[PDB]
Amino acid sequence: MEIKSILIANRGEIALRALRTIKEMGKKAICVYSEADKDALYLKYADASICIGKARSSESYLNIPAIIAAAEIAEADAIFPGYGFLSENQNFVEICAKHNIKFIGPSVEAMNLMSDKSKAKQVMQRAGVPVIPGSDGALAGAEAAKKLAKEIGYPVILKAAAGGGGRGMRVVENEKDLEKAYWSAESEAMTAFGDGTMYMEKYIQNPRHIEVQVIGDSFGNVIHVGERDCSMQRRHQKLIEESPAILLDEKTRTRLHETAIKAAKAIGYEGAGTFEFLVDKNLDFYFIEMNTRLQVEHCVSEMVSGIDIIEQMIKVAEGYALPSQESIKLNGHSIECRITAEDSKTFLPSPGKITKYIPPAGRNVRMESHCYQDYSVPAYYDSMIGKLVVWAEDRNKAIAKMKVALDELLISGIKTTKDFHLSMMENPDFINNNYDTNYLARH
Amino acid sequence: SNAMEIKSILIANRGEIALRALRTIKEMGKKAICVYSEADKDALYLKYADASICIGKARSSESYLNIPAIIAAAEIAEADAIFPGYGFLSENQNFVEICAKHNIKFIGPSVEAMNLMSDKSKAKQVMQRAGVPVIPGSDGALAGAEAAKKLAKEIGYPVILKAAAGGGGRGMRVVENEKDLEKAYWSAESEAMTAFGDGTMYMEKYIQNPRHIEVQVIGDSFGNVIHVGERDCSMQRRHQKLIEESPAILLDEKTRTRLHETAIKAAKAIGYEGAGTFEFLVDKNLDFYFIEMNTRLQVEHCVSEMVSGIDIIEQMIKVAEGYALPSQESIKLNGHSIECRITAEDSKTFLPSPGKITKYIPPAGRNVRMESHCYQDYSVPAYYDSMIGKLVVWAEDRNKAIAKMKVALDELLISGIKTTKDFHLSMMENPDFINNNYDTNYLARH
Ligand SMILES: Nc1ncnc2c1ncn2[C@@H]1O[C@H](COP(=O)(O)OP(=O)(O)NP(=O)(O)O)[C@@H](O)[C@H]1O
Ligand SMILES: Nc1ncnc2c1ncn2[C@@H]1O[C@H](COP(=O)(O)OP(=O)(O)NP(=O)(O)O)[C@@H](O)[C@H]1O
Ligand SMILES: C[As](C)(=O)[O-]
Ligand SMILES: C[As](C)(=O)[O-]
Ligand SMILES: [Ca+2]
Ligand SMILES: [Ca+2]
Ligand SMILES: [Ca+2]
Ligand SMILES: [Ca+2]
Repeated sequence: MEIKSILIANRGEIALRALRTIKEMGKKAICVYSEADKDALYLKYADASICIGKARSSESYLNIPAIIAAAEIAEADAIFPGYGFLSENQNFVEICAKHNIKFIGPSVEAMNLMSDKSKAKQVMQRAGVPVIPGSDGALAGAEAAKKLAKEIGYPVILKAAAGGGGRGMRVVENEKDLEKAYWSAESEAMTAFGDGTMYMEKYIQNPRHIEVQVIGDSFGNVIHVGERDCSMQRRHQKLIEESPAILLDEKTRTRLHETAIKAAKAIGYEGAGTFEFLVDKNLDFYFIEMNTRLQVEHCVSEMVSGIDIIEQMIKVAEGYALPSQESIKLNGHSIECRITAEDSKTFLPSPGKITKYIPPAGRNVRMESHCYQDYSVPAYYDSMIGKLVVWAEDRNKAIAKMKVALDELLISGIKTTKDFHLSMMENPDFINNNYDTNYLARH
Repeated sequence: SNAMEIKSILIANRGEIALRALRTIKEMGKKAICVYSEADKDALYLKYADASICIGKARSSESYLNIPAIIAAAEIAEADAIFPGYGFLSENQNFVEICAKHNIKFIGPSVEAMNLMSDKSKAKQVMQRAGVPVIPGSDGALAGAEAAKKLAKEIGYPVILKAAAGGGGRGMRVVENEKDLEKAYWSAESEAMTAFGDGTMYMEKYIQNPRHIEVQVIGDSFGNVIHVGERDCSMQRRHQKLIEESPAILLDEKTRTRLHETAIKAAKAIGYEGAGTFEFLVDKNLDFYFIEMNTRLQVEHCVSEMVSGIDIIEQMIKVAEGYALPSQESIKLNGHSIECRITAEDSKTFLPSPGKITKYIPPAGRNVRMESHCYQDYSVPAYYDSMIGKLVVWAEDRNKAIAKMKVALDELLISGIKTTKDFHLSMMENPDFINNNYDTNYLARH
């Protein structure tokens, strides 16, 4: 069921990333833009570009009728959602199907199983996947939370079932703080996502965050493309990602891959997706959630595996079979550094016009960016400049390679996190892999 | 070996190769020292260097060819080794000996091995004694115009006259008939005198519609020699390379295996240390013949890097420090790689287009390498070297690499000067290229 033309329902670096793969496969790449993004670089490269609305950028790109009408006028027979925006919108996936447009991504059934994080955990217990101890499904309210927290033991973390981007979570150390924390997370979740359902889990001290990339196809096969360590986090936001996660010994790594493949087959998962785990000092691992879409840091997995994940997403959507797991060879080490237009100490946005742009290059350096000299970055809305990705034979060489690349990135007119990443590459804790999700919080 | 450890390297070169060398040197943790003439003060790699020495007056590319200035730069910067790149001093035997005199490691082969292969007519003789096939021709240099006449009849027309000290494609004349021979001999002999100070000519049979295939080798100080596969560089304009690729799909595995073993045998026969390239021509029956060896890194090395996973310059440096190369068995050749040379010349006429680059946006993406030192606002002196950069892609097979080249080329946006981008885009769409029906003369009959 060949796809001939694909509309990219997204913007920024992922639009350009997708465009490149789409055009290499000989398919047509259709782009959309709000009036704010009319200077976007990939608009120059696309087979057609459709203006989909007002520069309330967040808005227009979420305007389902506009995206649909663009697919139809442009005669796209498929939509690639990327990440953010409409990629996890169940209503969009259904609507696409009603217009006989192929959503590249999983079925609504699977997306629905994992969309509420407390239920997702129950679905995983049924599949025999380890989860953090906590509430069994959602909390009835602040008084069920008090009861539960005493049984589990403090500290605990309250989490929004409908939560994302680290919003709607509160770590609670003593019972005397609980009620306040509950209602603070409830309010934030209510306003942010329209759903204030909370669940509770044990708060793991200094966990490593480790995720497994899978892709599933229409025949029930599911492969893994290795695991990524995303522990270097500021305020629960990922700054630096790596594959493989060297913390893991071979045996644990195999357990984790197998666990993730099993979870995917259990829910009928098709397309690209990621299972996130927390790993404690025991090297015990716990499922915390599944992302039902491609993620920002997928490039790290591409450089160790030699797979084009977006190409596989497209082939799976066309009815093709994935390659055998035995053909996937993971090699060497890959690091990604997110370059954003923020001050490297405060992480406060730094919008403005780029007056000089000289991106790094070289063997096994991949700068994923839609930016260029004279481009204006609207940092309030997407401070992302680009992802700097390197690959080497081992971790030390990847770190040395990343530092040379970062040094070669020349950007004027705005501040960037470049200096944050450079000082991280030189930080003995980073070099020695002695850190965790709260490392930045205590430095 | 630990006493032979290199801490600091001076790059006696300019342009894209200075930048390419700089990156590898700094990733290894050694100091990269750059040099520049006054016309190159705006060069991008001078901002990335640990130190930069101005070595003289621009106009004369002489400053890069000024040995005292280069040695003085190395000594003021406390460089313990010099990386020569290609062109310039990379094949200057006197500069090599001078380096050893000042206790500076020259990253490249010994003066002996370089001397053995430097006269192209004598090199063929060395290859024959090593049991390497060569093209029938003169046995050493021709005595002169009359010896050429007699010999061309023996070996049969057409023949090609070649300057023993030749390079760049200068000092060569194809001769199809005896009537043209004498005039051709003198035209080439005098060009060769002007260009090289040596007029020595040799002769070989002119292969019709040849494919140009070369093998990349690296040798170490232990006598180990590895290959990094072979490259097809057949798409030439006036004997100049424009597009290179690896592997050469023209070949079957048995011929590929024989060509690899021949290159390995040749390098051992001459005790070759460092990166080097063996050049062959391949005729209609898939027989191959040595035409020359390049005792240095070449421009198109990146193609072999992408199919093999080897940083060739990194290996060069390890070799200079006394390390052993990896085993042949550990070298895995995979997929397919293509390189397009982007130059500041009109895509139709190939006439230089000097000027300021007012817009520069390079391609990128998975398995795409733009090797370039240019940037927006840079001025390209195309009269002096018109290289903007090399665009190199890799993919799982040839057709996929060609489709990737087209997308990468489409995304290369340059303004203010003309480039060969359109030449390359039209080659990627040319059915003869896709079908692998071309040769060194294809562009000439089109
Ligand atoms: N039970 C836990 N114990 C310790 N740390 C946790 C726990 N749960 C979450 N965290 C931390 O909070 C981060 C994010 O949690 P997560 O469940 O992924 O929420 P989120 O808001 O969906 N994340 P995201 O939308 O992808 O940015 C994790 O990466 C951990 O660093
Ligand atoms: N015997 C031959 N028969 C047919 N073509 C030949 C022959 N010898 C050389 N050529 C052609 O001329 C090109 C260059 O020959 P070469 O001997 O490498 O001279 P050159 O000036 O040293 N090369 P270079 O300096 O590296 O650009 C070859 O690639 C062939 O296209
Ligand atoms: C993005 As959600 C917490 O509704 O799966
Ligand atoms: C001196 As020579 C013909 O080997 O470049
Ligand atoms: Ca999430
Ligand atoms: Ca998460
Ligand atoms: Ca030559
Ligand atoms: Ca040659």
